[PDB]
Amino acid sequence: EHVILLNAQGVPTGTLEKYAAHTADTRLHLAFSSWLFNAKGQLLVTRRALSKKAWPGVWTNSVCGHPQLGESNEDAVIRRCRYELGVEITPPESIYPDFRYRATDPSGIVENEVCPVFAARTTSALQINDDEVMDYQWCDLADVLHGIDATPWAFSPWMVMQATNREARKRLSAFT
Ligand SMILES: CN(C)CCOP(=O)(O)OP(=O)(O)O
Ligand SMILES: [Mg+2]
Ligand SMILES: [Mn+2]
Repeated sequence: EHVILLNAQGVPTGTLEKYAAHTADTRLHLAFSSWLFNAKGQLLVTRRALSKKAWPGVWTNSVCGHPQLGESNEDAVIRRCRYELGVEITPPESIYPDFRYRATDPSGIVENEVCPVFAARTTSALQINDDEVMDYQWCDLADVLHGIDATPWAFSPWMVMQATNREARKRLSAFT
């Protein structure tokens, strides 16, 4: 696996091996986030495994990852859902296409990402890959946005920043 590197204008400049790309000074690169919802409209919140290099053991939105050369964002969403969660989904929908953030984890690993955000509904049962996910919960969207506004440090920085965008929050609601 790799990440697709980008310049300040969002123009691909090459690739780097995924694990090696995330450091104390992570170069800007291509990622996605997806918010997964069940038939009942409940959001899937996941706790990343303790083995993840960046933000291990951290509560976060359903599935995030890094698109590869030649892959659309939406196919990246699909592949990681199957890979991390064992689960089929409806076509991912755009929720926040221009999200970009940079952040430092407790051990000082930076994420530096142009990170389009998607939403989808699950269409099969989860089958959890515990190399990726250590814990999950189905819940009410509004409950999660209240935890986020009250205790942001309890969640991943990209989750909080995503959910705190006025329009992104309004689209996630409408989605449910
Ligand atoms: C929002 N960022 C973190 C994009 C995806 O992050 P992960 O750390 O889940 O990446 P991957 O599943 O590719 O290891
Ligand atoms: Mg992931
Ligand atoms: Mn990254």
